[PDB]
Amino acid sequence: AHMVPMDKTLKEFGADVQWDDYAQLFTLIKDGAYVKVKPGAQTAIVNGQPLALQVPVVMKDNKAWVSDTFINDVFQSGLDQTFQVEKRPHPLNALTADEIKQAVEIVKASADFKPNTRFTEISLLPPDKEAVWAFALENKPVDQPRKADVIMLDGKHIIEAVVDLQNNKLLSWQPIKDAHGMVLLDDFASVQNIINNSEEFAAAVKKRGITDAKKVITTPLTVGYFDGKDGLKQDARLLKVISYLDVGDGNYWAHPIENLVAVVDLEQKKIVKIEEGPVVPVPMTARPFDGRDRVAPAVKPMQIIEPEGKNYTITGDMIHWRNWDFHLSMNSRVGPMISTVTYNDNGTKRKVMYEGSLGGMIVPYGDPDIGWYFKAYLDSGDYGMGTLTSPIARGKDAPSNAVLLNETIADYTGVPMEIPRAIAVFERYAGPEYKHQEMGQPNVSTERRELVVRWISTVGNYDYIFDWIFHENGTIGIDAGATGIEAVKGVKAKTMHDETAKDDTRYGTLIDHNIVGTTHQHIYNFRLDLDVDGENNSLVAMDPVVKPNTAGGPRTSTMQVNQYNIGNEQDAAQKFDPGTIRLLSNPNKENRMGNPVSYQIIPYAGGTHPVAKGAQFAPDEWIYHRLSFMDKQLWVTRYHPGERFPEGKYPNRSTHDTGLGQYSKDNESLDNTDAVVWMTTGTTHVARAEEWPIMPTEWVHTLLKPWNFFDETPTLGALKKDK
Amino acid sequence: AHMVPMDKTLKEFGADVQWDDYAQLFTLIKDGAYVKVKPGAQTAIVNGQPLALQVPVVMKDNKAWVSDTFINDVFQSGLDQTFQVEKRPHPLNALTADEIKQAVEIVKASADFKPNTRFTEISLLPPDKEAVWAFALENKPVDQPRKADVIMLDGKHIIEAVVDLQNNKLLSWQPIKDAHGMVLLDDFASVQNIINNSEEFAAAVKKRGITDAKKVITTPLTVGYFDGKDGLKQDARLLKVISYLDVGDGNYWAHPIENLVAVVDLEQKKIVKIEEGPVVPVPMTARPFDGRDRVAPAVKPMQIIEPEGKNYTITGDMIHWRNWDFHLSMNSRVGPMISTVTYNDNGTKRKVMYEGSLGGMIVPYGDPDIGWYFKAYLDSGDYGMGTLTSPIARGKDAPSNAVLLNETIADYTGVPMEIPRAIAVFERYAGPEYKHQEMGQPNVSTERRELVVRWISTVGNYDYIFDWIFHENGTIGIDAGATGIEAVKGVKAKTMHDETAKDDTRYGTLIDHNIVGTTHQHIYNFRLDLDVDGENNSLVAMDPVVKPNTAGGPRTSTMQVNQYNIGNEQDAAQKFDPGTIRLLSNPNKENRMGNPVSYQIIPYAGGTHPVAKGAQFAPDEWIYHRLSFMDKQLWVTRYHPGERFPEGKYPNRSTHDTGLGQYSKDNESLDNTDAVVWMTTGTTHVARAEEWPIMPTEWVHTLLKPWNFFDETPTLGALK
Ligand SMILES: [Ca+2]
Ligand SMILES: [Ca+2]
Ligand SMILES: [Ca+2]
Ligand SMILES: [Ca+2]
Ligand SMILES: [Cu+2]
Ligand SMILES: [Cu+2]
Repeated sequence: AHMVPMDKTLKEFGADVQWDDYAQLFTLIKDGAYVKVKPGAQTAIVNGQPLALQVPVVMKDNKAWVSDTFINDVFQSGLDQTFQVEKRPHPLNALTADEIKQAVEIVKASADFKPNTRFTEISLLPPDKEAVWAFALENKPVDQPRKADVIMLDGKHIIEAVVDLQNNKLLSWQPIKDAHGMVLLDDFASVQNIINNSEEFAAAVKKRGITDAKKVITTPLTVGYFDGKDGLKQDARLLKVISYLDVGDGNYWAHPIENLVAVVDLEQKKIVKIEEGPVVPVPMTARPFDGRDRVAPAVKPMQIIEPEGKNYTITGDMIHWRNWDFHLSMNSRVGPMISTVTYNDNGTKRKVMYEGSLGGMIVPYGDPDIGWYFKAYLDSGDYGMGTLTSPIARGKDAPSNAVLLNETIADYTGVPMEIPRAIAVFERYAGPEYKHQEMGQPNVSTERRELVVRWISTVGNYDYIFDWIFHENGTIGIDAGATGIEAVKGVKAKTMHDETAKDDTRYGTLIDHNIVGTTHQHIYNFRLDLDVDGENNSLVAMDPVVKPNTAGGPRTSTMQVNQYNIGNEQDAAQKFDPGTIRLLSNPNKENRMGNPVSYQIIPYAGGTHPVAKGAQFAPDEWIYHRLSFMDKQLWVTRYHPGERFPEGKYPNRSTHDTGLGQYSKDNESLDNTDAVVWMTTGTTHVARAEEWPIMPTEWVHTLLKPWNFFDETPTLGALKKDK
Repeated sequence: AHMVPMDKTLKEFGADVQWDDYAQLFTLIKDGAYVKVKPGAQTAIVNGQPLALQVPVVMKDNKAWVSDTFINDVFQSGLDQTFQVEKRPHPLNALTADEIKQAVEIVKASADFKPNTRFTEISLLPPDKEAVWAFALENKPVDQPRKADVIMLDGKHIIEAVVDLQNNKLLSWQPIKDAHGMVLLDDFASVQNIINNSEEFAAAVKKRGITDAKKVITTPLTVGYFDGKDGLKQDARLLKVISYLDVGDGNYWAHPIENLVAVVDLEQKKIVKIEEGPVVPVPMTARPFDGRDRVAPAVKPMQIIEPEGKNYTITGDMIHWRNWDFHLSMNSRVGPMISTVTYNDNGTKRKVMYEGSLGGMIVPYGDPDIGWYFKAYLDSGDYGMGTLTSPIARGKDAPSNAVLLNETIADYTGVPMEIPRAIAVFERYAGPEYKHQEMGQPNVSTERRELVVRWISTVGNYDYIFDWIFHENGTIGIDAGATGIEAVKGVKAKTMHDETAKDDTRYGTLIDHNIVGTTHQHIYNFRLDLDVDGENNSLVAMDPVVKPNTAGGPRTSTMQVNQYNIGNEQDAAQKFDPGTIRLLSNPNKENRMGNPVSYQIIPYAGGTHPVAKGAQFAPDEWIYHRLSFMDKQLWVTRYHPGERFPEGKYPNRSTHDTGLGQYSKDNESLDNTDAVVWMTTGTTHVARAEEWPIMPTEWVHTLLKPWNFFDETPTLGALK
């Protein structure tokens, strides 16, 4: 019959609720809805529009009371225009929960299916590029059935199946010989149980001082490939296990049990080997990072509000914002995928990017000791960054004016998993777009607005933030932030004055008593299928050079440019000099001045940590051999549908380069053809006490800028006069 | 009794007025005050606190009326705690209007003061550093009279005088032999006037297609020093003049009169030579940048509000924000100066920076032609960037939650000039400060806030934005943005398919029909007197290196660090490799772990245009020779009171390097001494059509980060 307590309900729904005692007004904020309501009023204001309420908000014992329908009447009203319904479904839409369940039903109906099989990935198998661009630009329907890619792990084997969701049938079943599978979430539990039951393992720990071996936390690491020097069989499904002590401070990462490595056979569910080094006492001091021993400082409120709704519209997975149109989807391996990106140039939708996403990433360490030598995280390839998405903490992880999207992926058992607040979309003020204060004249200034698409992924101890930034003037930015807890080594020195300090700090800084933050790099690779105003592009180099003055006058030198085409994949794989210009041009289309329409590629646009010049490894290192993507900053390959991971499709225990090394090996011509740009960027992380116990976010920036793509400043506005 | 109209009055006072008809409420915003008032209410809210009103707000014909005392009662109530009164003045407070007038009076009383003398600079002559740190850190009064540095231009002669403001006396009068003075504001008008009154000039312009020479706009440029190869005499006060045609589009910069240079003698006020090249037709197409020909698309509103006031307090020129405390003052040559910067580490204020400011900057061009070969702007040095500050456009140039400060400097006649909205102070959200989402646990996230101090200066065609950014965790950022109108060359080519195209674009891109944006560099230099937890510091290098594994096991290599001290100024002057680490350390003080407290210096933290790897000049170039600061990214010198400018005190037609080249020439020891860091950073600007007719803002970033300065994450908070 009833009504419900307002603050309980709203808080539960996820709306921010402000009560203004003086104005006697409630301000309710949820994603795209900015609502104003006064107790007793018969109307409420939603994004500047009046909404008739059946039942006014009722005030009581300082308790406001609302109808049980309030949320639907207000929030689901139709006055919030942020989200729109798609009438013609986009060909790249991810698999829906229904489609995921269907695909699992089809493979499970297969004669070859075993009960123990896990799903490493379930993803759309997309139509050909040409059909997708015709849909996006000419509204030409794709007359191809929806197919899924089903990748499973059967013990230690990988099988690849293709299913037709239209016709409900298995189109292919194929075991992939040689390949090892990525780590699955149940492996985390599995490893922990194996250690739990191990007799031998308890013995070892007891010897390093741990009484209660039940307080020991494990973490699974992939083993890499050392050509047998690690003394491990290539055949088996193995994982290395590092351990920490739980001291109850909420941070087991601060209590390493150094020089103790267990090797586990996952098919056999047993510890195959226990590598032990010298006994180093476990750092026991409590180091919570959650504020339990701290006083939080008082900070006055700051709110970012959009009282009339947002400048963007989301129809299905498509986002419209000013001149940009793009499609946003989610993948369990690499997270977000940005597709069919166009820029509306005075009425003409011009192609910019067919598809862009994280390619892959690596975090390699530089310490040679037993618990470290093999340590290198391939976060997306080995662990599934999409799967480990971290829900955005409203107002902290994203500003108060963001809209948060839920996304659906399949878990490892083939059941659809909805990730709440998976992606954040928000507009932000970014200084003046342009300005010119002509002496004695009125000022000319316009504000700059940026549209940010933010996604966070947490792999173990470390948290990564990725921002895709759309600038109104045609620029596209891609930023990567890193925060979280450092991977530390237990050491005997307390201070730099101790006898073991110099040996203890050879591979990292002493950041706490008995704790060293081992030196390592963060290397990110982005796969960008740019189609600059069409598919057929060319790679052009423009090197600023000082040349002799040959024209007379007092000057001895001039500033000139060395311009040349880069014709094949081998010449296009290179180190990036930020003093130079690299363009992807369309040789077939020119701007008003007769210059080829282009985009400028900037893999290194800055960062807050020392930059990674290349891989910090000798060239005889296996990791170095297996992952060539790490050492060059710019790669341009010819478009081939299945070439998508810099590190290769199955990097677990790979023995050679099946990634970028392979894609550029055949050295195809890049002359006026469909090219794919790969940008590698990263840092060299040398630690300091300021990053302990938790690391302040550190950022790296990359950029794509229009270069003679337009005929003039793109943000000047519509032409009032002529044609 | 009688009222005034709210909107008129409030808008006149600079407050943003918002009426909400649904709530029947007015929201009034002005800098630090966020006010809410209902018509007919007996009280109002100022930054979350109630205030009793003498007279309520009255609603007329849907016209509100306020008492005559409303602003003062509301805005000056004391509930807005943003600005506090300074009872004991900081010793670096800039000269007041009164002090400026007193200083001019004292030099004017001298028999040596010639009647048409102009002032290039009138600035505080500060006490010793030691006295100034004792004030800030122990409230020890500086008992030294306020003194001013008075620099005058007598004809083409420079004179430096020092005045004692308390005793009202001239302490020194020093003619400066050989120095040339900077360009003054009246120089812009002389030049225009001289050109317009010249017969010969008009004749020359007629030649180039111009009938009415009244439509010619000039711009003054310094000529540099070519050891007589430009055919100009060193004694003389010369300026070169470039011309544009006014076609009434409000953009004379888009209409160059190429290959015509007039050399003007300012003492004699006469064209001393007209240099002409080939006739190139003037680009006539209208290219306004002001929107007169455009219609902008509709945008929904976005507002940033701080309803309870700001987290910072401004007491006199001192800013208190979270753990930071610093002093802010204005200089006519370099603009803002940030001083006595301390970090309150759990109740102990620790020294970070005695003083920081723009040192100097330069915009040199790469074309050898008649109208370009000598072209190089030393904006602060030759023109005075503080003097040319551009008032911030509220809500556009700075966000809507900023506080805008007015600043006073002397103009070139010795009269105080107040610059309205000279500086913006604003807090901004900058993503999560840190985060850790432990699998199966509650998330740990904190918001990052940045305090920005923004200043804008416009010199000729180009506009510069400088941001000094304070992070809660101890990091300091310095960002430099560039926007405005590019300096273009008129050419015959319309498109790249024209015969002249190849020759026309040898030195710059064709960005419009008959217009080439000449290649040039933007080079900024910052002077930072860091005092890392005390004055006696050392420069330490930490180079990440790959070394063979000698520990055994399967790895062939390891990641190690090559660490060494850099002991003298010649060794400290270097190119910056962003893959390396450079620290200013206090060898005398260590953190909890036994590491020397330090600050990491990063001259290149990124940018949106290609980087300047050094000067894009041969080393035999005169400009190269005169300005050493341009080619190295990091300089560390021993602290000396008068070493302030990278380009030298008097760079107009200097014959040698009197800046950083000179300061580091004596090669002093940098071992456990008071050091000064200088950071050079910049870009190489190659143009494109997207920057024409107006250039979207491009930015460069620099950073200073604590490195073992603290014992742990500085933003965790105080231990319970
Ligand atoms: Ca392409
Ligand atoms: Ca290939
Ligand atoms: Ca110093
Ligand atoms: Ca010196
Ligand atoms: Cu790291
Ligand atoms: Cu420029």
